[PDB]
Amino acid sequence: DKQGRTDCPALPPGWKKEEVIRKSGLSAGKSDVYYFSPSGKKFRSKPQLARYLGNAVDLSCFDFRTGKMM
DNA sequence: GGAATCGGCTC
DNA sequence: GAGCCGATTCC
Ligand SMILES: [Mn+2]
Ligand SMILES: [Mn+2]
Repeated sequence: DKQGRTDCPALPPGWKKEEVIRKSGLSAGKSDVYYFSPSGKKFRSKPQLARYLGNAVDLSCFDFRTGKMM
């Protein structure tokens, strides 16, 4: 029941991110990453989460595709 | 009317 | 060609 979502290791504690893989269509392989803020607002793509953080944190070394920090 | 998912357009 | 954003449909 509870899964697919994961906590953010580098971003402030509480941030959750999910990864859905397009299961419909033969072109299977396309996947999208979604991020949820502590307020409950839903976002899609790094550009959306980055705008939410504003200039408080740098996600340059943060790869949303996988959700890891370099 | 809005939200989610899927499709289309541009570089 | 792929990725991201927007539109359409149902309740
Ligand atoms: Mn034309
Ligand atoms: Mn019309």
